[PDB]
Amino acid sequence: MGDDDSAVNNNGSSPVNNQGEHIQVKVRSPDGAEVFFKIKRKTKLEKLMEVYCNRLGQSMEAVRFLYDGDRIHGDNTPEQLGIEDGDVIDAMVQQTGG
Repeated sequence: MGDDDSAVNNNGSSPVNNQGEHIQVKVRSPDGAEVFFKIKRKTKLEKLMEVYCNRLGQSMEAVRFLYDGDRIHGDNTPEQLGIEDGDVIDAMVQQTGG
C-alpha cells in the first residue's frame, strides 16, 4: 500500500523557529517575587495555574488567579482579553482570602 509520505524524503528539522515565537507569562508569586512561566502551544490559563498549583503544593481554589489585574476562569485564554505574551498572573490566598 504505497504511501508517498514515508518515502518523500526531505526529512529533517531546520532551525525554523525563534525564541520569542511562543508565549510567556509571569505568575507573580504574591510575596514580592515573580516566576517566569511560558506558553508553547495554544494553552489557556488552566495549565498556567495548575503547574503553579503543583509547584507550591497548593491548588487553585487556594490560590485566586488574577490576570491583567482581574481574576477570571482559566478557560478564558489570554488573547481573548487583549493582553498576551508578556502578561502576568497574580495568585492570592484562596478565592475569598480564606
